[PDB]
Amino acid sequence: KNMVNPAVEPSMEDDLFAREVAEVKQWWSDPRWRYTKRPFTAEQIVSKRGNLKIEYPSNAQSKKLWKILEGRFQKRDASYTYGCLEPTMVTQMAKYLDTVYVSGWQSSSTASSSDEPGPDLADYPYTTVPNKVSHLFMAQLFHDRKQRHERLSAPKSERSKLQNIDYLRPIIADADTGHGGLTAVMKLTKLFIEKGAAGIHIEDQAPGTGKVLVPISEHINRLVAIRAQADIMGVDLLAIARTDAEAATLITTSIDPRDHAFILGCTNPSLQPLADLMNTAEQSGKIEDEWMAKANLKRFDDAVVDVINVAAKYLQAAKGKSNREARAIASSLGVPEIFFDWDSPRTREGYFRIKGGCDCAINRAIAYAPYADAIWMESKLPDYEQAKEFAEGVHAVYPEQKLAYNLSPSFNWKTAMPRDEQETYIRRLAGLGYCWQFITLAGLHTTALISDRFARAYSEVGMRAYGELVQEPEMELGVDVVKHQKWSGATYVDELQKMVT
Amino acid sequence: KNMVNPAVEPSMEDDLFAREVAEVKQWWSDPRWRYTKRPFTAEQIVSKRGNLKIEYPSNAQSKKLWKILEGRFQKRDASYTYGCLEPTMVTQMAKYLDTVYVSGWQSSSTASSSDEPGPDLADYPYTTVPNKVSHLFMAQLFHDRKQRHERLSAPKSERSKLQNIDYLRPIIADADTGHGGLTAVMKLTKLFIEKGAAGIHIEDQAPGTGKVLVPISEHINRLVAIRAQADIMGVDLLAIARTDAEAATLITTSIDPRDHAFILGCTNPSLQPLADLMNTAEIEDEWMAKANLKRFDDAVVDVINSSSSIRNPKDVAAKYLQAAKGKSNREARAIASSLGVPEIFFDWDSPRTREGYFRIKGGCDCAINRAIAYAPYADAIWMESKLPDYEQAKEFAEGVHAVYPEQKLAYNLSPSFNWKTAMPRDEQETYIRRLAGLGYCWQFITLAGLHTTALISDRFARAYSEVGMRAYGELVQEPEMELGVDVVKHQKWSGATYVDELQKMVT
Amino acid sequence: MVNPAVEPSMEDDLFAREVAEVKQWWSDPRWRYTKRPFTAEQIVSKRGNLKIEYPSNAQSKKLWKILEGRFQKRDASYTYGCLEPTMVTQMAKYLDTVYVSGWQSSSTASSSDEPGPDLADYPYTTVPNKVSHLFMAQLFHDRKQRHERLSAPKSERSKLQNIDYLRPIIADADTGHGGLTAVMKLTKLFIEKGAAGIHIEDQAPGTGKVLVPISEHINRLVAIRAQADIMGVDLLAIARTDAEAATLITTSIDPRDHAFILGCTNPSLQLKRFDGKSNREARAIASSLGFFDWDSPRTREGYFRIKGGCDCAINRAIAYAPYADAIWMESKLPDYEQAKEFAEGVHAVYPEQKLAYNLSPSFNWKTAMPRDEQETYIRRLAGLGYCWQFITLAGLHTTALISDRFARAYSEVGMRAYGELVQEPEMELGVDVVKHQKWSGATYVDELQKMVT
Amino acid sequence: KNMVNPAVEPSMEDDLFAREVAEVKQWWSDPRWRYTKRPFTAEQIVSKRGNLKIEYPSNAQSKKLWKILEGRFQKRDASYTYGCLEPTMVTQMAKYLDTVYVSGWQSSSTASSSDEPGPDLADYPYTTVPNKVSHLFMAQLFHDRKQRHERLSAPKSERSKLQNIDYLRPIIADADTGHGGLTAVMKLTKLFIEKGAAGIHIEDQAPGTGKVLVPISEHINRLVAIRAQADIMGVDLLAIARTDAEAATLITTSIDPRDHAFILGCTNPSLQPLADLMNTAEIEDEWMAKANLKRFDDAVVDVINAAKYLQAAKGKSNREARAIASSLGVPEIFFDWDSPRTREGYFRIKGGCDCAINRAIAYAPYADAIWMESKLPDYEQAKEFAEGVHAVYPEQKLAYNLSPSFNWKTAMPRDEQETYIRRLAGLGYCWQFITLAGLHTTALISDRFARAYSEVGMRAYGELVQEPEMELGVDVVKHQKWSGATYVDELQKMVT
Ligand SMILES: [Mg+2]
Ligand SMILES: [Mg+2]
Ligand SMILES: [Mg+2]
Ligand SMILES: [Mg+2]
Repeated sequence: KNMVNPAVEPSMEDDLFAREVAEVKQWWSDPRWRYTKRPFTAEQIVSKRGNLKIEYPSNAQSKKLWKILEGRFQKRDASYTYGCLEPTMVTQMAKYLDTVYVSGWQSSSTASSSDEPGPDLADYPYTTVPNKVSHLFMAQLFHDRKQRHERLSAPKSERSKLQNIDYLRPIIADADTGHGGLTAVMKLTKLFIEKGAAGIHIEDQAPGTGKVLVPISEHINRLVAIRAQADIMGVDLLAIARTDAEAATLITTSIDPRDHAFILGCTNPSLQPLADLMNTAEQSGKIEDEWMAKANLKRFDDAVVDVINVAAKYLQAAKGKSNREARAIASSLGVPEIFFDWDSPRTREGYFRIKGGCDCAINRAIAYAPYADAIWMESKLPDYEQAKEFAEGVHAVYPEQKLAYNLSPSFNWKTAMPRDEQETYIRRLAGLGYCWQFITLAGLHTTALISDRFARAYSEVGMRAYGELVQEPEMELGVDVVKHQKWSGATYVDELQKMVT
Repeated sequence: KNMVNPAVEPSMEDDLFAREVAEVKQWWSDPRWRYTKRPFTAEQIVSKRGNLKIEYPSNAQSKKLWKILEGRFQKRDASYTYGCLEPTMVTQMAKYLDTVYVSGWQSSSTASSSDEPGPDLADYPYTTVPNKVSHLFMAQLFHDRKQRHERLSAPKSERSKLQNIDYLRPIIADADTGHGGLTAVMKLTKLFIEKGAAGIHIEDQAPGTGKVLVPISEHINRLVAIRAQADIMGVDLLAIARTDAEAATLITTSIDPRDHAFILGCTNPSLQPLADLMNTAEIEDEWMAKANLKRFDDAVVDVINSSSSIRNPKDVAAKYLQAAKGKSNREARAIASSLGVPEIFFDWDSPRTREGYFRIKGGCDCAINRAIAYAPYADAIWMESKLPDYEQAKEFAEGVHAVYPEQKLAYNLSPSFNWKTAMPRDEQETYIRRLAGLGYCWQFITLAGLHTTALISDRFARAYSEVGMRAYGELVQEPEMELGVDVVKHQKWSGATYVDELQKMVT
Repeated sequence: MVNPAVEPSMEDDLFAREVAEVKQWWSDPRWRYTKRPFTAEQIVSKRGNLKIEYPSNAQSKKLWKILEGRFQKRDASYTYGCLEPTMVTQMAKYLDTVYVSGWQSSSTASSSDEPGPDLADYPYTTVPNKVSHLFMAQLFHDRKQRHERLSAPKSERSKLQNIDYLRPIIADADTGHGGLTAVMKLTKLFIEKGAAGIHIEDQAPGTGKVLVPISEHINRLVAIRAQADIMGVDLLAIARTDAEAATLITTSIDPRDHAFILGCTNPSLQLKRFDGKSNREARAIASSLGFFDWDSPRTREGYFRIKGGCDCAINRAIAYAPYADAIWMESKLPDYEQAKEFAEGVHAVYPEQKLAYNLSPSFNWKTAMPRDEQETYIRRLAGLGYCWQFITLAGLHTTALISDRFARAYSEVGMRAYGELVQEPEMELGVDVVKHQKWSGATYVDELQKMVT
Repeated sequence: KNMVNPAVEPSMEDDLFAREVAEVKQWWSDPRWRYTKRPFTAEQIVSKRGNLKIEYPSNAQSKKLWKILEGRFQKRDASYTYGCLEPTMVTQMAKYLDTVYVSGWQSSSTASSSDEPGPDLADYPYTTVPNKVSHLFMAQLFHDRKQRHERLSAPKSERSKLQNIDYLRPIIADADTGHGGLTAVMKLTKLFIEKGAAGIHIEDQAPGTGKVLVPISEHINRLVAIRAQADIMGVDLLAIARTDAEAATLITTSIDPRDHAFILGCTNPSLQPLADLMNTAEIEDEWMAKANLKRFDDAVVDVINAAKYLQAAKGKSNREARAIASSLGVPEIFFDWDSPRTREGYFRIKGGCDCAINRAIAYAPYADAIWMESKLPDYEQAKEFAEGVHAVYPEQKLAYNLSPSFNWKTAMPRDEQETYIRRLAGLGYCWQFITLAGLHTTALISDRFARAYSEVGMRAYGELVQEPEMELGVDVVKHQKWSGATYVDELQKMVT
């Protein structure tokens, strides 16, 4: 029994736990957390920790990101970036952009852990996006080492002629829906932190599925689970809440009364259930359209008003209320019993119909804000006014809440906006409190564009194409990579080699 | 015990082996192998096989590539491609180029299996390059399914308005020096075949090391291990042999008589070994000068022209050269001695480095001797060059073709070259066709993928940092739309419709 | 250098040839119990222009041939969850199938190396990667042994081992790890890594076990088959139902679940089943002949209350059968008569449906049974039609036993423990691993190198 | 231009450098480094570093390991363990053993990163063994967490009925050769540190290749390359030097003077170079006999036929040793090293005890622990090996591989088996390990149980597995709790 020992002596267990809860409570008092709500205590967090404290460089980048985005919000400016594929691209973005985005969409088509690509359905294995974050972070880390060495090796007077690129640009990545239940969310979060992420975003859709939402309660839990995992690991990982309620058409359950005001119901008492009808149509293929119309689906508020045609007094009192207390309000104002069934128009998967929109999205963001360092509302157009509506809507309740914007390529920016305004779109939005903006898929498109250009030219005229469209433009622009050996770290590793010999 | 069974019943083992050995024999009679030397039997091969025979899509692509390269060589045309970084890129390449190249260099800086990058030393883990091959090949396969579906879902009258891309462009990949001994070479070759490589290339350098060479014997075994493993897995993998002898300055050992003509020696009988001196000094370029290093033949001829007499110096010299061409040092020594040439002082041990490497004077003639040595064990050959010299490229081809006239060649359109300062634009354009006439039937820009991606990224982010969203519309989205880039309607391109018709089929 | 991949003039004829081939395939005996809700034409539409053949298919064919002859004789193949290659080379001598456990994987083989209880929150690359691990090892030791046997003279061969290492593998696909697209991606991985058959549960991912409706778990079972078709393989699909012990269900939308959904019966407040008909059809039946509420006792998550048990599980197994090559119902205890009721309930509609059984280690086999009945338990269940049986966690438990046993003894008496507790018994049993170089393939690779030089 | 900035302002670069180089020199003075030669300067090391400082759990386990082995050696005791395979095993070992070993041999047969198995030639991808380290180490961190939670979730008055296992047992693993050049070594060392390793060992073999040695200078370089990598990430990683000299017959080159005493030469002036011969013919064993190969010092004695020679010639560079003879009036000795070279180019060598000791001594200043690969449980040889290195460096930790292949039932009486580890620990062998123990234990139960289960079914699971597991108090028999079910449902409840 020479090698048997306890792992923490029982005479110190209680006394170390105290010492640690005092450190966590004192950590939680830092202004980093002044907008953050934790429905758990330091005691429950520390009692899940083990005896070996791990420190992550993720944390340092979270902090770096937090400093950046606050000066961004306080000055009503914006950091903006785009969706990076791979280390060559990240080394060039670092010269001009202070954040890095890692897209799940680009990852679905370029970076799945199983190599099986496809559309953006978050059906890649969930190591995918974190593994891409590491791919970039380890390349950032490396080029930092390479450059530092080149600088410090030369005389101070001479360093003015050398490049001084900030490669350590903090990374924000897509956690999708969280890839499962709340045990998966914490595990996913754990990978993002182990792999270098400075912040992640998570969205209120259902996984495995118009878009289908989860109840607000389910998404809050997610946001808490992320925070619960960063606490425990001791890190300042930004968490970002995305709502897909603007164009969502379905919801999994009707159990959260915050969601009631938007759930659509059939107002036709003669109609049987849709699912009953669709199944018991046993003989047929490729009728749902008419059950829909003949059911005259409405929000309950609209259904109440339409019966009335008191209305105004109804809307004022009913705002935010469950279905039961909205019926009750109405019939207390002399309104007949309205027929409102929201089971009947359920899909054959069991899902509920919803009418989303900008109002449903403000509701969800405000619900999510105590648990989210930043928010965004996916939208169908790059319309500045809708953006101001949403932002004033959220800032009515929480005027310090940071916001984030997706400058999407799913938009046709020629037929959506004049050139003079494309130029001003980030600056204006920043004025509303969108301190972080990003183009999800630029990496994909830039790459597809020059590969199409060059492979064509190269096919037609050969090595003329490499000189004219690649190697000579590189020179004139001063792109470091044209001197590829020096860029790859050949001089850095040569000095390592000699230091050892 | 009614779950206990043999594997094959002992009464059928000898028979199954005879059938297989027959199949391998018939297979090796295919014209594919008409230039192929196999220093092993079919029985030896089959004895290494198991009871479950596996079939690889790699094989399909190797067969597809072989037929392509055969057509090019005979017409003296060329297939040319470049080093592909990623699936997005590979989907664009597939439109215009019939092959794909996967680079060790690009992989070292963008694709190590450990995510740790660095200069091209082949010190990434050896899963690195095959994993990139699976990366591209699995995307090629997907985009094939997507497009076959969209096409077949439309009626014949409407299919000509639809893209019809060959996404299955065969992949050629870097295997470096094989990453260790012959067993790793076999293990490496096995990963490549499992992940979809049509062909692989391997260099005559020494791993872990002014390039250092391995002896000809050692590199020939690499090339044989490859073939011995493709045989076994029953596939038709192309094995490309690359020699770095044109620029190399060093070699691991002096044991191969085919390298004895290029190995350098000291001709100064007074000097102490360079290693003994360097150790005792705890210069070096100083010892070298006083060492007066030379290939043995030149050392022998310089003795002939310094030795009155020897009354017939030009006739002794000439005769020695013709007789010693391709001979060991020992055999060369005897011949000169048989000719009345005084004993020559020649020490090739004394200039060894502190690592124990021998010096060597490479260059084109050494590269030629190496390629001729590798040729029967290689489906294609190349010689690394220091600049795009057409003439040296022609001297190298003619040297190989003097002995093996039908030996396919490969050329590296290196971006380590300065193409503005090597060649006018009009001659830039003809270069690949010129090289194709000499039988360089496969050509490739190794790092084009890295540089194209670097260039769009440096100029799009700069603009983006400058004029925001106008940059994206100016530089990216509008040009995509004008050029008709399929990726620009990116949901369709990713297969949004293919997967939708997949889940509707199931529900 | 620009070519089209399939000329337009050959597209239709090639599509035609291929649809005819799939139909001639589906007319094979292997598919005589199998319901496909889609056509060959649809399936080919989802294929590309390069056919890939998989070793998986040979193993699926081997497994079918195995279980057919076992079911026809009311016999049984039985195995256990294998952890790891050393173990699989030892199993291969006495057991003809191999099981790969999600439970064992969650605790020892997750792709992220982060362990935890069996909640299927590991990356879905986890279990198919464990199939490859064992399979790649199987194919090796097969090549090693074939060389040794064929290197020797037939006279001396009977004195050599002759193990079937290619023992067909069955693996846990849990719930599918997502919606149907993920199921097909997951199914695609197993077929590529070498699975002979996979199994999949009617639980809900992310979650008193909670159920999915019958229709959702049929789709899982069709997505699987549809991915095997397309890839051209004969993957065996095992449907598992956790109904005997389930208490919740995600939605009420399916009419086949109505017969078991528990409703409230105190009008005062804000539990019993109603009684194969729907509820609207059930009420209409009762008032064609002369109060029931299930939205109230919903959980805070929106789940419906339900009453499981053999009745609920016979309902579900009969729904899945046309879509499944084998059925099993996970039980709380190893109860013969319960196993007789289940088999009888299913065979009363599908006499021919193969069955599977979990000889659970979650059980207490000393308490629940005597040693004589222990020896016959498998044999008896085989009479019922359970043709494939397995101990999920035997691998985990054997490894933990000998490890605790040996690490302890080795800590007390050094190398005496290694000689006494390991080496000496290894030789008395004639364990091939004791000659470790040879076992590892040292002679195989040696001859490989010698053949190259 | 609102997003561009330099990463370190030029005005702070010189100051930050100076302060970090200050931290390294302070760090290098710790007692931990008192035996350690560093052929490079703090300035050279920090010049390779980046701007972002990274802390590794490896470091903590390095420091735990060192503190364990320091005590073992002063006390002339030993830590022992064996080659662990997988997390189920490591949670069981943790109860009774204080270190964990990760084997290349086991990993080649059970854990390659490509899933392609094979005999120990270190020809798997070099991600293989660091990946196994992580496999085990992430398992240790979880069970540590799970058990801390169980214990803290219980009143103090009740904890003594609960387990208290040290799952954070420091891991030592196999770096083989380094898997190539020195850049490969640093990259491989870099992985081990990122993945959890407390220590690693590396060998003087040539990769890709009787055994073939590298020259002494080359392996020293490997060691320095490990330590430099560790000194960049700022970790106390243990570096173990293994020599394979005692059974080695080949070496790659003769360029290193310290190897000269063991390289065999030809003593026959009548013979042509072996390779010259073998080639013309395309007989070796005949040549090897007729060449009469001896190490230089023996061919010199035979010529004399002396004591003053062997006294002066020890560890000298042949060109020196030859002149040593020339000074003592000794005729021209005919020795040729290059003749007996193999067809691959390798030199012949005669290893054995005196070679391993010579190499061990040359490695020690770069090695936190030394060991000589042994094929045989000979106590007397362990003594001679130890006493030799201890003549020069008496405080060198040593390590020892306990043979799994040898027949222990006959090698030694039972009682001497019981004492073997203790007897070696008295020589300085403070860390000891059976490499393949994990493989054999798994192979023993699997054969044993699979047969019984094929024969008597479920009876065999109760009789040979479930009942003994209960009677022994194996925490795994309650598998749900052991997996950490209670730890995770408490996690979830904390959230919701
Ligand atoms: Mg996404
Ligand atoms: Mg390379
Ligand atoms: Mg499971
Ligand atoms: Mg090893």
